[PDB]
Amino acid sequence: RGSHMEKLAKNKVISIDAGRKYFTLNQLKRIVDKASELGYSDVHLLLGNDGLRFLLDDMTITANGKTYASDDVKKAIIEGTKAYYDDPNGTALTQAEVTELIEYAKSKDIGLIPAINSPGHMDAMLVAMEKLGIKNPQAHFDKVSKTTMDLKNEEAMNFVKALIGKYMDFFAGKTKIFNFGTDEYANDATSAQGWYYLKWYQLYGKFAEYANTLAAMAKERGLQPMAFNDGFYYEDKDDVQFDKDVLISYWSKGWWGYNLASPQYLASKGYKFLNTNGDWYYILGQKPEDGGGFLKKAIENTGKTPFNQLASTKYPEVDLPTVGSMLSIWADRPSAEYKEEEIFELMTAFADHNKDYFRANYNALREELAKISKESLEALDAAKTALNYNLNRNKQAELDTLVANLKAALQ
Ligand SMILES: CC(=O)N[C@H]1/C(=N/OC(=O)Nc2ccccc2)O[C@H](CO)[C@@H](O)[C@@H]1O
Repeated sequence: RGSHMEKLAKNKVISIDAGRKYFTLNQLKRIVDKASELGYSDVHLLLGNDGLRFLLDDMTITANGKTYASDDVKKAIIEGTKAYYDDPNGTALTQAEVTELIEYAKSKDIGLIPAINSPGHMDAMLVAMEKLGIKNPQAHFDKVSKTTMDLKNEEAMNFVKALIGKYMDFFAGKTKIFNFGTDEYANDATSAQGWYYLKWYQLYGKFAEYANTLAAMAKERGLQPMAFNDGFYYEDKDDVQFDKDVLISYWSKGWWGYNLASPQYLASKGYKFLNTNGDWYYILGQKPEDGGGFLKKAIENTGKTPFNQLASTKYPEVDLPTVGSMLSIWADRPSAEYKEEEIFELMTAFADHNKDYFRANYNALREELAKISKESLEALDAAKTALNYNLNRNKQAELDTLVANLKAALQ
């Protein structure tokens, strides 16, 4: 049970699935603002998750000894993403929009953590590849996957690695972490038994090297690699080795015949966790009747599930090292309406149940600071000096008073 300092140093992350579904820059700014207000440290933004919803200004890709022109890559990606879900609200964020988003979050002490999913959840990239002349990028098992790249297809792999590298190059120097996903390999084509299928066809070693290369690409570009736990040391076996520097976003140990590594086992291999507990999931539009991650359950679970409790473990009987925790908003059915206040209420309850971990609200202090002769310059200083930047969410009134004193002095 940490000191105030340890508690505040942990990441508090709100995750938004803008891979499946379009979110405007304004919508994401409002999320950033609300995250800042409630005391979160980061917004985790999925840009590639099924749909690919982010184009750089220059999308020229070099791979397979060949060159794929920027205009063609954009067109193919737009077609890929539209084939997955032609969202009426928009298709993809631009490079200027994400740059502005990052610079807005930074002004509020909020990090951005981008996620570009592969080799699963990459519907949009698969079709984009077909459009660029890359035949059969899809995994084939019980049927031809719509979500997952064939690991035997070197043409497709090289392209995707080049694509992901250009994304990484953009986020280099702008964000600390890059999440490359790897959750649910070929779920759609194996009845959600993808890992078993990879092991069956002796392609799991091939998955690992793919995962290890993305990890290496991230580190080389000065980005801390992150990935979902699913495909790491599946079934607690270690004949296939994984990069030990990946931050594991741990969400679940899986279900009958989806026998993921335990958090105990990954901690024994040296891993650090971002606690992305499935208990906190909310899928837009999910009703109580539907079961699963509906709003009332997620809200209840921010109460029942301790901040540090990794899925499948009881806290504190099992106490594993985490850098923080992440509450996740998903868009499984992307035509469900995004209701801002649902997300806000859920964000609020997670903060309200963990006040020791969340910062106080510094938006009014910032607003006041940017408003700035005699012994009245002496006063403005003594108020400036009395500012405390270390206050948690339990101490908002204390902060309000310090801000009130500084307002007084500036008048
Ligand atoms: C890492 C993660 O949360 N992956 C998927 C996800 N996986 O949740 C599962 O429980 N998936 C699952 C179901 C059956 C067998 C194996 C995995 O949940 C979110 C909400 O449904 C989806 O948006 C995600 O894409």
